[PDB]
Amino acid sequence: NLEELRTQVDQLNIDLLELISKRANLVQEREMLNTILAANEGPFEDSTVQKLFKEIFKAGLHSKALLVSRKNKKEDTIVTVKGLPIGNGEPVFVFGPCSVESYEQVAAVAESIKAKGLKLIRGGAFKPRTSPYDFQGLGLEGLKILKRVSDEYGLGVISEIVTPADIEVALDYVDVIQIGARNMQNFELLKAAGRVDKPILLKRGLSATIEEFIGAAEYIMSQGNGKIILCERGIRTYEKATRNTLDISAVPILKKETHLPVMVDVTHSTGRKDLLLPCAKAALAIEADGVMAEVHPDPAVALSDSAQQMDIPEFEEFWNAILASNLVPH
Amino acid sequence: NLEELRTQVDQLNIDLLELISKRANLVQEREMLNTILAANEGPFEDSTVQKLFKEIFKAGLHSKALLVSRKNKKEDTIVTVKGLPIGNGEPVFVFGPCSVESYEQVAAVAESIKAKGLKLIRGGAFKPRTSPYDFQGLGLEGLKILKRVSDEYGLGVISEIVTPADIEVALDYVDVIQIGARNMQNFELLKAAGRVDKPILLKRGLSATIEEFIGAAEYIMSQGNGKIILCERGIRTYEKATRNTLDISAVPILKKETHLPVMVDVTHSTGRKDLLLPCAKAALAIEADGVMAEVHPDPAVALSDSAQQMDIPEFEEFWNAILASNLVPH
Amino acid sequence: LRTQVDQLNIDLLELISKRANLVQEIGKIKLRFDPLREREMLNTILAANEGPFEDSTVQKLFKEIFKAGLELQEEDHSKALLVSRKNKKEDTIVTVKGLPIGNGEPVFVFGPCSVESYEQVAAVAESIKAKGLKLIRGGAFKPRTSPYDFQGLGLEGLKILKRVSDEYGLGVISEIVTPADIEVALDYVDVIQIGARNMQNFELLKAAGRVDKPILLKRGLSATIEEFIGAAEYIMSQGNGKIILCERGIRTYEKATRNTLDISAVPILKKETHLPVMVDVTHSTGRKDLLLPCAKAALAIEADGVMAEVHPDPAVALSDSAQQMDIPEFEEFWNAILASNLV
Amino acid sequence: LRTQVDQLNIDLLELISKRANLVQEIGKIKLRFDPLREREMLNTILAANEGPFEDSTVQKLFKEIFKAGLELQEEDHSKALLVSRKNKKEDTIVTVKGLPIGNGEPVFVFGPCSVESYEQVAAVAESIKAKGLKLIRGGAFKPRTSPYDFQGLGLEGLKILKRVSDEYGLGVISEIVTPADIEVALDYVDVIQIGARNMQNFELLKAAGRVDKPILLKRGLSATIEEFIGAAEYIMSQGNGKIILCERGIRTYEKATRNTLDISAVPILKKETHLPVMVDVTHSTGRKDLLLPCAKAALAIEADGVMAEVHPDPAVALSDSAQQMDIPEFEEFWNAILASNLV
Ligand SMILES: [Cl-]
Ligand SMILES: [Cl-]
Ligand SMILES: [Cl-]
Ligand SMILES: [Cl-]
Ligand SMILES: [Mn+2]
Ligand SMILES: [Mn+2]
Ligand SMILES: [Mn+2]
Ligand SMILES: [Mn+2]
Repeated sequence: NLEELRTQVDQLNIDLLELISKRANLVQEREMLNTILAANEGPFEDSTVQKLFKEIFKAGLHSKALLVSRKNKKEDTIVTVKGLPIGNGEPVFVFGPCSVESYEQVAAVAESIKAKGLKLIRGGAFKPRTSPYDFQGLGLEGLKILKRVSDEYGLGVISEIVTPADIEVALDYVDVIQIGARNMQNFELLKAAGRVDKPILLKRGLSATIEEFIGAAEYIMSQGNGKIILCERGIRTYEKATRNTLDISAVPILKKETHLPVMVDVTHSTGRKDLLLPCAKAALAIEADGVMAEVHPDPAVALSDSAQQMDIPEFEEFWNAILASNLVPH
Repeated sequence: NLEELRTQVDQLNIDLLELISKRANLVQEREMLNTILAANEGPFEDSTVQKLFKEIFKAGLHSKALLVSRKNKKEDTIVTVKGLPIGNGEPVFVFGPCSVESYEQVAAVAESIKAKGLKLIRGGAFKPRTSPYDFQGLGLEGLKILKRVSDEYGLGVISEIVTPADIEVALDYVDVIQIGARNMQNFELLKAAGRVDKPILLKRGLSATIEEFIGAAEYIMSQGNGKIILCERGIRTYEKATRNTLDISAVPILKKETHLPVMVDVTHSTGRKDLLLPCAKAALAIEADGVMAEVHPDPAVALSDSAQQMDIPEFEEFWNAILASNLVPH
Repeated sequence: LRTQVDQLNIDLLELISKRANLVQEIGKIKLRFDPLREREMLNTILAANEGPFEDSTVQKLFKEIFKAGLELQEEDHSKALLVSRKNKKEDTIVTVKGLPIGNGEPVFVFGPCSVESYEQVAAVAESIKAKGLKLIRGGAFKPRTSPYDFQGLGLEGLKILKRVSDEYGLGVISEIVTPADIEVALDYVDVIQIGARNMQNFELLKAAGRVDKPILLKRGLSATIEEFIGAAEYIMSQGNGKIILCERGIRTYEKATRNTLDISAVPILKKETHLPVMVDVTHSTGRKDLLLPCAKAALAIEADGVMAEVHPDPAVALSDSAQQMDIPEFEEFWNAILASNLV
Repeated sequence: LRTQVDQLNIDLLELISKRANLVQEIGKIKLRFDPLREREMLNTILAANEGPFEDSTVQKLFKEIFKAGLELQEEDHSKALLVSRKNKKEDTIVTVKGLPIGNGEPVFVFGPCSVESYEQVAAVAESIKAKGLKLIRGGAFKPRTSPYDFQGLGLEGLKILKRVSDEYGLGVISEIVTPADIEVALDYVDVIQIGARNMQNFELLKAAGRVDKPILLKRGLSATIEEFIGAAEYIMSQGNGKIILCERGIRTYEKATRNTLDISAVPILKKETHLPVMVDVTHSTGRKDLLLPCAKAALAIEADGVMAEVHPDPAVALSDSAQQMDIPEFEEFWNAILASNLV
């Protein structure tokens, strides 16, 4: 009577549905587990019985959603910079040197960005370096150079700010404040950025989890500033063929969990000039809101990322390949 | 006389170019370093002087190229399976269940693959599991099921082989032998796969470097079998939002270093059904030679990857989105 | 209401238990997995669903109920692994040529990375025997990143090892790389080593599980503790419980070392399993200057043993040239171990 | 030909050295970086190139020659970091309230994860003083993943710490999270802690480098040894050499622990630098059952100290509830440390 045994199992399956549903209604903390385990006469072990009931209690399950989550705001956040609506559906491109070395250097790149009809430029005035003996950046002087270039060539400036006291100072010179990977968990810097009315480009930490990245964005938004652009720039792994491992999957995860725009930095992730174009194409196809890459008039003598930055002729070929890819409406 | 000091530096720069070039010609092992360091009267430290000369000797610099490298064979390797030239420029798609559970299960998926005009199907007869108490696969019986399906629906079969003794046996049932991530460094298995005339789909190890992946492919090709398809399937990292981190940059690196086709497995990398489509689009745009994803008629009851496999209606929507993306000529 | 909810909880336990018993009876009256029967039960359950839960929630609860029943099967030890202290609380002692491993007194395994010749292995064996040690390691089959690097002498390497061991009274630990070589190895080795790269070569694990020979299982390059334990369970589920676990570093971003020695794995494994745990200080660090400190940490954290490489002339070694200690270095290392009072 | 090639090598050294001296004179006769002058020198060099090397190879050689010259600058210590044994061979001893740290006798730092009240910190201080210990840790500023988790009492937390320490005669170690708080902290702490998440907050490091106060620098979540040393150099290059390095585990794929304790970092750091090195066994493992074994490994590998968390009632702690030892657990832990003969 194997069919009769199965019949009874089926009947018990229905009985459990009834008991669970009847109970679920009425129930609408570890006191129950103690009593349940006291009545356990087998065949399961207490740990298993406990695990089953916890799952049943969990089933029984507001406005405690993070400000950066789609659960809080379903509509996409659009951050407009120098007329460009970052996050609207049309990708933006941010090119420029790794470090601001001189007015002439930055102007040369700006001229090449302007000629392509582009509107944004990046440049580091403050450079976080592994060693204190490497070029630390020009500081405030570099921001003044960027402002001059912005005024002359009509480009919106994105530049990294490294300490809370410099946030206020930066407001007069930049269009977007960048918080670098090494400072993604510099919480006081995040809070300072959250207290000003200026867009923030928040880079993912060297080894930050998605949850930590989201938390960091929340530090900023909880202070009042919701103009946050998230930037994937690779994560630290064992792989030596690349400087970092571009985590392309972060884009759709962030686009689904948050309402913030998401960019991809293809230079700092791969650390390889031969991977910029392929990685940019992947970023565009996966629907990133923008791509960032470094360009320098004479990379061989650059004070940072000498091998990773495209020179002007290389930037031209890269751009021409982007236009020919049909991945962009430009 | 600062200009005169610079003039002399410039003159010495030219003198060094002459000495280095004259020497380079004549020189066409650590004996030299000993003599050089003995004559060091400052200002540099021996370690620095040593480092400079090593770089100079290195400059002074065949057919020792790996069989899998473009240095050996510049032309792309094309692997034809059931009429499809994998590696020719047009991407291929490989769908199918994680495990072969029954003929009916596999046939249902095969019917859905055939209806879309596709020609390949994957299915695991041998399943490497973390625990010995999880479903290990049907074994040879599963291969016979796949062969039946291949004959009936006209699809080329890709299936994993887990031990050297099964390679010969597999030849009668599969069109492509798959070597799984956990066996990428099962060297005797690799050698066995290299001794047969059958395409091999080699998956990147859980934490394998690009160099190791290439080395593994070389184990196979050195035995005589050059019909190797490389497959990126994510690497192990600290990130918990995904099962693995899809290393999309591996595709262009492998396409540049080797002449072997390169596929991307979007299911085992992300481990998330909501990331399959976005990741597939990135793979196509970065010019992967193909994409692999899992489909099962009833994923909730699957004996492996229950949450990661698309059901038949979900497969239809995925495919329709791929067709609408304009990333494929299909 | 609480009073009534407590009654419903007891009724659920009785019904879950009764159902579980009935399903176990079906197992006897008869693959262990049956997806068709599971879908059949779900269809009936979901068709009878009248809320408050959605069909998706109901399905998840029941799948958990069904999943739980699998552990009742006598052949399934998922809830109390054979290698776990839940199965056997007492420490497993693995005896090799009279030497107990896992009894509380640490053992030391020294020897060359690769077997290169009789003379080479014999010189190391002599230095081991002089210290009163009883084990020797040596690779006859060498897993290499590139197929053009030295792969080992193979069977001839095992023969050299046996000859040297038989003369110097030492127990041999050597790596076997494929299932077919397990039977042959039985006549040449005292402990079969399964390398890091083969930790998830499941057919090899099963084959090692079918013989009565001590096995030294090395942790995979990036294996989790759970996976390492699972691999050991593949061996033991076949019948062979003579398993020694070996921590040998894990792959990380750090470039100062070859791998990152995960010292914490020792106490985790000694609490969770009853199997002895050793530490390989050569393959973890890949640095001669870290051998002694890491060996002391291993001993202090209560490892059951330490493994390290020694070669008469590391300069000419066909593997790990810079990592292996020469004979004088081995003497200094050992004297420090003796003076540490950790043994 | 070898005879003539050996002559050319000596001529190169003399010319490289003469050139280097001349370029250093230019530095005195005068930013340290000058990309325009570098391009100007390269243009002249490349224009004169007549083979055999291509312009790209020539450029690389010269860039290396120019790069080398940077280390001659008196302010550049890239070739012999101030924190390295190449700079100073002797061990740096950091004294805190009479207690030398780094002299050969290990120190122990216990205390709660977060400062919650006077009573809470005082109870822990009492248990520390009873053991004859002289240091206490406590977080007033708590770096948290989420802004909605307890951020610490701030200044009031530092005040509580000072009050308790002044009464129980203990030296205070507490985390400072932003450059502006460094000056204020001087009146409340004995050792300024820079947390893992701030290891590359360079402006904070520079500010800690400008004061005369011991600094406890924690290794970044995924920092390489090179980066950790570089961070310490940011501090010391400003003038403050009273730096204690703290290994606290690194981020890996392993889920059995919070982080992977990188025990090998201790001997690497003690060889490479002259700075004392401590190990935080609570934040590395994140597990109460691994505290004692990891502490023993740290002591055996010659760490200069060990840090661990103690809280009077971990159940109500606003951070690391499951990781902190209660008072009875602290007693058992300490008795084992004493019995180990490692101290
Ligand atoms: Cl840097
Ligand atoms: Cl699995
Ligand atoms: Cl190797
Ligand atoms: Cl936290
Ligand atoms: Mn850069
Ligand atoms: Mn699967
Ligand atoms: Mn070795
Ligand atoms: Mn804590």
